[PDB]
Amino acid sequence: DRSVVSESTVSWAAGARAVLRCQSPRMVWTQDRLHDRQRVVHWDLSGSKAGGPARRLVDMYSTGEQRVGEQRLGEQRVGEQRVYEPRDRGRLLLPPSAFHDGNFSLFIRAVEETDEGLYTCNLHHHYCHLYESLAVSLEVTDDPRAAGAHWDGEKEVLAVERGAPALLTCVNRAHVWTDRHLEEAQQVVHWDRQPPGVPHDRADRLLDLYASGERRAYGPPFLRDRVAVEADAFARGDFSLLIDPVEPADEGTYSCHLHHHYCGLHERRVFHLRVTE
Ligand SMILES: [Cl-]
Ligand SMILES: [Cl-]
Ligand SMILES: [Cl-]
Repeated sequence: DRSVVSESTVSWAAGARAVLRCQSPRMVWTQDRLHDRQRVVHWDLSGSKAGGPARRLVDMYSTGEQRVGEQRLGEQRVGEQRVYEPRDRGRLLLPPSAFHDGNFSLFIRAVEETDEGLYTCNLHHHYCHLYESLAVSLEVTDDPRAAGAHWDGEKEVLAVERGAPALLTCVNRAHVWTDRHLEEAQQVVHWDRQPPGVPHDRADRLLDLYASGERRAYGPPFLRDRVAVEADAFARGDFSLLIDPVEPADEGTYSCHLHHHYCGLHERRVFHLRVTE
């Protein structure tokens, strides 16, 4: 199984070949022909009366390639919802242009006995490989005095009168899910370091790595000749720092910043490096 070490204290002897592991499968470069720039939302129901199969109720895509016959007019993100049972057409509705502002709330025009169960609002990003989901509980009651809604500490719990409409809230306004976005820049990795006992925001740049293969090194020649990252880092998502040879002056805090702003990816691997001998 895969694990993520986000911060660690490591000791290397002076003169050794130190390796500071920085890796991520989401920082792997792929060709444009494989990019599936598509966001999908779908509501699923794990019914309590059925108690077995969890069926999909309705989904909505963000992007598509408009055609007229065999002529490909182009691709532009628009949007359209699709119910999976022809009977729910007109009964289950999502907000129009849901991906414009991140409002994916499910509207049920008139709840039925078979609508009872645990709902899930699921977001899929095929380009950024993101999966987000929230749960909503729905109970159908015949007593209107019991109809209402409350937050039980983790999810919305609905109690709807039979035949009455319901709204299952699902809102995610993060830029990766909405149509708004800054122009996508290539993936970039930043290595920096600071002496022991110094806050992170006062670190000195050590090395920049861009997905196109371009790199930028900092520091005096004595430091640059001992610090490197193996070639084709973005081909395998490995940006591990190589310090060879490691010196007692290299003792300090090292940071590996992984950036893919278009996908909301901003992670940091921290290394408190100690040098013995
Ligand atoms: Cl076609
Ligand atoms: Cl019913
Ligand atoms: Cl590279």
